[PDB]
Amino acid sequence: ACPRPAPVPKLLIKGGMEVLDLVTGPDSVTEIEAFLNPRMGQPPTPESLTEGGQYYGWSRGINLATSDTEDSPENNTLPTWSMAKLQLPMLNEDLTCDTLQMWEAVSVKTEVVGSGSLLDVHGFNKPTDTVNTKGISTPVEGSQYHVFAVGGEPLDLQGLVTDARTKYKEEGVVTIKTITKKDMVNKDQVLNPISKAKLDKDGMYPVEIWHPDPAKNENTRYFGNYTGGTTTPPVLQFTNTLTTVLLDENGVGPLCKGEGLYLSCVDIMGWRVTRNYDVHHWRGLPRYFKITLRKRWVKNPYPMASLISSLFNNMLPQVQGQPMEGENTQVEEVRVYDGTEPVPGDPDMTRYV
Amino acid sequence: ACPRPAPVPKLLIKGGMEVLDLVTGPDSVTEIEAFLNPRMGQPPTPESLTEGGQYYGWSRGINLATSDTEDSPENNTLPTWSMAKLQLPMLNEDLTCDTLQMWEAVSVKTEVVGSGSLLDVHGFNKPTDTVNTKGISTPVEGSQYHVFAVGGEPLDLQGLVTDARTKYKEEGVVTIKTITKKDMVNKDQVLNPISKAKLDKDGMYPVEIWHPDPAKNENTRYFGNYTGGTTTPPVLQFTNTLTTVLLDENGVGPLCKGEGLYLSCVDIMGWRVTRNYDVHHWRGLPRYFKITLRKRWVKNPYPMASLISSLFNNMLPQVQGQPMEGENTQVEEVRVYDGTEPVPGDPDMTRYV
Amino acid sequence: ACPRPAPVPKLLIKGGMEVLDLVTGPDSVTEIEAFLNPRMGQPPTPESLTEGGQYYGWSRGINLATSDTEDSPENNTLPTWSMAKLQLPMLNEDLTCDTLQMWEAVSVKTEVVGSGSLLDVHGFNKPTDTVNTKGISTPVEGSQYHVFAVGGEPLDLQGLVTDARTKYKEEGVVTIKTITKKDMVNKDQVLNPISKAKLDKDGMYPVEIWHPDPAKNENTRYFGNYTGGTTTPPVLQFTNTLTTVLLDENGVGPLCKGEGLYLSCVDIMGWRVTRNYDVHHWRGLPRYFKITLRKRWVKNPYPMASLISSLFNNMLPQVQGQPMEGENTQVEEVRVYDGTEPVPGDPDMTRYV
Amino acid sequence: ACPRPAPVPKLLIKGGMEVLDLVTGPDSVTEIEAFLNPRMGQPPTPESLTEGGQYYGWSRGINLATSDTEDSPENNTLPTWSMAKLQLPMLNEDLTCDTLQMWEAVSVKTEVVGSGSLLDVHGFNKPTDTVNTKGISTPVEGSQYHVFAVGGEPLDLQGLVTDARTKYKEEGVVTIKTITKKDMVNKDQVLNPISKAKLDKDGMYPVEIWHPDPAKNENTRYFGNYTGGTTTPPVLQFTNTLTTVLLDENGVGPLCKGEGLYLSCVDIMGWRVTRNYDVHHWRGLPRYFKITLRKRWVKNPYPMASLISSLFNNMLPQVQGQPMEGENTQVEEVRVYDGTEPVPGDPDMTRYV
Amino acid sequence: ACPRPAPVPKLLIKGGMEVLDLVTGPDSVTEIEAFLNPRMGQPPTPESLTEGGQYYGWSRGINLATSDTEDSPENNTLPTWSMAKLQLPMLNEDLTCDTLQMWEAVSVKTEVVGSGSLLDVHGFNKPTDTVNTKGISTPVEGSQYHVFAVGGEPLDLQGLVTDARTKYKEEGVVTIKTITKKDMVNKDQVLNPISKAKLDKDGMYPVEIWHPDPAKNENTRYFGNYTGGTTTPPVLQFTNTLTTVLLDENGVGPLCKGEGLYLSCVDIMGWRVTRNYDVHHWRGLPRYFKITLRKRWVKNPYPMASLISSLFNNMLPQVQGQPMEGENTQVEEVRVYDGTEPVPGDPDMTRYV
Repeated sequence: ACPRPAPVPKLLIKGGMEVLDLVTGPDSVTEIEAFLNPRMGQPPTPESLTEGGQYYGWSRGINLATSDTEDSPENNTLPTWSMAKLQLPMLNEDLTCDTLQMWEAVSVKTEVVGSGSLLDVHGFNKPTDTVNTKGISTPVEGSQYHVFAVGGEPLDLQGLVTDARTKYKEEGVVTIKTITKKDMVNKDQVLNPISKAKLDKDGMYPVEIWHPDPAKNENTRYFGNYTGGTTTPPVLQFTNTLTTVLLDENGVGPLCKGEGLYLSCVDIMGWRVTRNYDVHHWRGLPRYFKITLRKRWVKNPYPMASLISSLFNNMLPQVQGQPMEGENTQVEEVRVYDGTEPVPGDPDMTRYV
Repeated sequence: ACPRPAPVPKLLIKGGMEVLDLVTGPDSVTEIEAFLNPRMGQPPTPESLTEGGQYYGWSRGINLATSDTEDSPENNTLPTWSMAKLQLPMLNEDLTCDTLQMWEAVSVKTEVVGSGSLLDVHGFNKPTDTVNTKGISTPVEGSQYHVFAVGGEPLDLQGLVTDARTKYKEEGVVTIKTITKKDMVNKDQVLNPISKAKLDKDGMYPVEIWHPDPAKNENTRYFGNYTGGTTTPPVLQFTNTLTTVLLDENGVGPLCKGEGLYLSCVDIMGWRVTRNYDVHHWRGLPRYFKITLRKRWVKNPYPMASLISSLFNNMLPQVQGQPMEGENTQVEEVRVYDGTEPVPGDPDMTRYV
Repeated sequence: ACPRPAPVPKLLIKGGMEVLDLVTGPDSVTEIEAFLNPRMGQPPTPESLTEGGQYYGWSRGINLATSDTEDSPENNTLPTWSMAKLQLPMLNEDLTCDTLQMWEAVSVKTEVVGSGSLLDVHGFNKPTDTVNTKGISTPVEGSQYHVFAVGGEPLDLQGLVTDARTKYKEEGVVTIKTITKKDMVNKDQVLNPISKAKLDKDGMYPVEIWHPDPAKNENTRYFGNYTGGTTTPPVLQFTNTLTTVLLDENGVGPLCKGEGLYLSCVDIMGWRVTRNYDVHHWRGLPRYFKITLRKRWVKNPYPMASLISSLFNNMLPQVQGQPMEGENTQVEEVRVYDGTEPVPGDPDMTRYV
Repeated sequence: ACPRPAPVPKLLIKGGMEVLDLVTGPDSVTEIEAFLNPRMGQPPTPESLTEGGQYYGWSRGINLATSDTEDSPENNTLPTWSMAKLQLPMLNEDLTCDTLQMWEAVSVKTEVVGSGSLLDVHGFNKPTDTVNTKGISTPVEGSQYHVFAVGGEPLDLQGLVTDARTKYKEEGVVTIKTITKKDMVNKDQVLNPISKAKLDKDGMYPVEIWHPDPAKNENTRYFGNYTGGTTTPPVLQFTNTLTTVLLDENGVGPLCKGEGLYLSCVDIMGWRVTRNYDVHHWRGLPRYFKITLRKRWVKNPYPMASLISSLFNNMLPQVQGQPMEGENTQVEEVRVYDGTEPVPGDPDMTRYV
Repeated sequence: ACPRPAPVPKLLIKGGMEVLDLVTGPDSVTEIEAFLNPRMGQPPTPESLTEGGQYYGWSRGINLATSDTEDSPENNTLPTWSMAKLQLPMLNEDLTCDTLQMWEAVSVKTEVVGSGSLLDVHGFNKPTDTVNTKGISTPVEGSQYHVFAVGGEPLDLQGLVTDARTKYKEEGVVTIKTITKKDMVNKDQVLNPISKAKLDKDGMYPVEIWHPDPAKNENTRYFGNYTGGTTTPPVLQFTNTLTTVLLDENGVGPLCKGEGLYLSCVDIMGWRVTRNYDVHHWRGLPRYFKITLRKRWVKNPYPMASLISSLFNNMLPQVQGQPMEGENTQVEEVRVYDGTEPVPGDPDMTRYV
């Protein structure tokens, strides 16, 4: 006799991360809304807007090379990767019949926030009438670079650079020399399979050195786009309604290793030009993530009965011995036999080219 | 024996908002056509086209900063948000079996009107042959910014700015300082979760400070796009035939809280340049909305038997006491028990990192 | 025993409009191919290519404003709307059981013709090497504006302008002052719901004043796009194979009121620059329409037994009396009762805000 | 017991056009791969690369008009249409039950070849540092124009021009004056329904005069796109995998009249600028077609028993007599009666406007 | 009683190419991840970053032509094609019932790596303020050219050039003169069906001479796009989630001839400009391929009982004799008869035009 409203998913509880401390069930869905600020040059710590003008959100400046051979980019001028790790609660286990529950990033709604800010055409930027210093304050223009990644483990990065003779500072930034303790080689200018790293720190990996690794990220979905030039107009489309599916060919999506969910981001909008000279502070805007996660039963990867193994590995000493791994390995050959075949003829035949 | 025309929806009555005073039924559909004018600088009140030339639809001018440290943007030069609230009639209630009827925005047909106006190449604008002051009057160019929102409650805004040392006037405009009574901090240049507001006024929230909040608007669908630059050609596509679906993942769409339907808009097309100097009045065009609404049975959110509660709250005094909420809350812990579990071991275990 | 060709629609007769004088049947389909020439400045009448060079297809020139306050655009420089009305034959009627047959525009294939003409880089236009007057004759560039509409009644236009102090000539052009006999107000610069008109004349409504009305055209499908700038390259895609569906949400499409089918068009490609000065004649190309129509049984809208009413209205005089309509109406209230409700309490309750 | 490979269409024979001399059957499919070279100015005949540098593939130059009134475009500077006709074999006929077999173009895979050639930045073109004549040789830029057509009969062209006072040479080129023996009128600058032609010659119809006729081509599918400007960067996308469907609304596609298949093409990429002056040779690239054809049973259009008619028409003389066709026709009225209707009232009623 | 995880494909073994030495089965799927470095000018061999600055990844420079007639492009300045061949293992054969197994490229995931590197605006490039040599180091801009191909045989190339009087070096590069031992003709500037080659070498075929052949590649899927200009901003979109289907109309995709899988690539991003002059080194980025292959049963193409034939061909001498093939062939006619037709009339009738 009464009207029936339409069925919608029932919201049990909402709030902060504390809400995740409620044991819900196997088919419960969790939506986490977070944001990442642009780690582009100036750090957030000196909150006083008088040191230089609080370039938080911008770089500190830019210094061209003094000659073809020595370049020092002055870390507070290099835009870097933003990252965060959301720590989710633990789930059920099934040690009897080896099986485990973990979080599974199902969808993401992402949005770059604050593009209207670039409609600020007053201010002390290089004017449009440079001969009379009037007109409007030139807005942000130039190269744009928008990458975001959602994963269950830190984003794998690959090292690739322009001029490999660049001398980056050796602290406060993670470069190729920091990972491979040697210098940078010419192969670092195209693709070196050894210039690999992970995005564990925030504000430390510059985006002009470290790019999302295409060969590696299998628990991570990353989306990026680049636009070059010096006066390229920025373009941003924000919307409440579009969502990205994080599922893969098998319909799984990023499983949160351990219990963490990693968000990586960089959103460079272009440059600002000052008035006395042509200093070219970068501009970056924050990114909003809304990740929709569910619970999935997976097969337990670790036979943590290997604790016994760990036992025999902590009590037994650390031996060096002679190389049995690497390139100078002294292992000649390893063969594995399982069944019984008919007697072969010449047993050593392969691809014959 | 007679031919049968095709069945179409039957139009009961059409006219103004007065038409909504007719009790129609549960499956009646209502289409409301309205428009919003650009609140870009000059207000509509001085209708005389002689004060400065009636910049209604344009800004009053633009004033660059006098130095890096003091910026005063002179409110009549800041494009702001346009908003309107259409008041719909009341619907049925079901106090016996708690249930209520409210309006539900199902679709919207929106269109920016007057793009052909920008084909006016006569007039006293900066000519294309600046050395002989001939050619054509330079048309509107520059940064474009098109946002529109349809919701059941006012659009939630988030504060984000360029230079945070800007000194906006303290009346006739709503800035971040107006909402958070303190000054603007460096965090206001990237993302401060406290610089939140709502779009209740019209012509008061500048679009260079206030952006659609991605974390908040759940009864509101907003669509925006930005294009930077100084000479970027405007691009507009108007059409009679395209319509936007306002339904969400559950197939609901914006429910009109109370009975109001909120339309928010900003459509900046670029700048005009004057002749004697390079003054850079903004340009904005009106937006036409056609919202298609139906009636939906929902579950009554308020147990307005809480009127009794309101009773005990109006008679009982207003106490201050000691803080039990906030950050200096003196509440140590709150526990909720409902059922009976087996006796746990250590009852305090969480995500272990 | 014979091979069977595939069934295709059978062409009864083809030719000119005379062909429509053949009574075909209820499920016959008619395809009409027509074209509209650009009404952009110079009229077609002085066919001699010696007056100024026969700018037919171009404007006559351009004259910037002499000051901020007086602008006279010299009608032969304003691009205007092109329109045509194709008169279709009468159809059957069903006066016994009130029902009528009318034409129904089902599809349209449209195409702007002559874009290759803009590959004419010889000629006396402003050269690309302006210091030596060599290179190529600068081709057509600038703002483009492409609108076309197919309807059963004339296209409804809405008035919107740039500077409202512009003094358009009072004959040979239809402006806002022509429709509303007063001058233009500041509201005419954003949106005035009274600056409405219809596209009945051809070459008389300038496209910088009159835009397709979004609130009105319900028997008309219009499609437009605008591109600003001063040197924006034109872009045109012509094709034999694409067709636009004119049906609406109910699957009807434009019904031809009376028996006419109205085609409206404007296709501005940009400007040409002359050599001695920077005169900026517009350029426009013709548009080809191929409209596919069928017959539809509709419900007869007019109870032309109201001829009797018309009787009593032609014999009875024209009275003025006191205002019963308008804003100064002397009608206090009108109530309509049809059935019998239970006795209400307070009968005057509405939306309570 | 053996594995079964997947079924694919069986290739009977491949080679040149000679292969088509094999009577295959009714459901055989034929794929023909051909190419068309750009007929842009310089003809292919003087193969020596010393006359001027062998501009084959480019124009010979460009000559601006000497005044507003006399323009002579010097035929070897006008890009023209490329066309070819592939002659297919004859098929079966069914004179007993009137029916005929003809070829039917079902799909096309087309591709512009040689876009990488425009990466040649060495050479004697206008440098990028014009004050020191260094940098790179400016690559091809400017207006691009890409049209291709596949049909069963020659492509129908419509005449449309810029300035109609242009004096084209009267041999080696087909202009509007060549088809209509009179001069060009102002109507030739917008749309003259009499400036019609067909694409029978190759390298003779300039693309700045002759455009694909939208009203005519019904056995031809044409696709074109134009991009204006003077420095517009070329854009080309070549791919092995995309194919265009040539079928129409009835699912037929171009039937090869007689037995020929007509390919029409023009691919202009922009200009090259020389060094001593700003001569602006055009650039064009070849186009590759891969047309997929099948056989279709159609109804025989000609009752070639009309050979008897042709008999009585070759023996009987050629009379002039008085005009019975045209505009001065002396035929007053023609009426056709077939059945018997009830006696009408006024028999002369039409569309009453 | 236990939860069931979702079924996913089971990974037998992963590692290097050695992993392919495991006989898996008929429905096993193999995913190979590889990369190709840009072969753009400077070779990889002089690894010392002191010769000129290690332009590995860039060209060595650029030298304009000294006159219209002599051009020498200095091989280390020409971007060339990158290629690789992955050698896969041998599969099963079915000599009894003629049938063979071969690898079949089913999908590809490709990505250009290192676009963020172009955000390096420090360094010794031409500054943006050229009058004060300040601002930023101009980033990579200009013509972009992105082609990639996946096939079972080497990519077939077609020769097409700009100026055919260019004198390329006769070693270290493969030009049209290298393949056709004669010089280049004017036909080489549009399309010569004899200027064909194959991509067997890497870093030897310049992309300004050799383009993917549209008539030839049937076991190869290639995708390319070109963007001209001198300051065109680069645009790159990298993503983890998109994959290209290599299957064709029959649903087969590239079959690996022999056992090799050929990857071809070129990714030019634009130029870098130096400071003292306007030298214009190219820029190229590596490409990552992830090819997904399966096994397919095909029909054995070679009747290698033709070994017997090969027998009679190695023992029998090499005769010259008189031409029986070519253009001066002395074979008059070859006829093939198989069945018995009714006696024809005139047996020599063909397409009659």
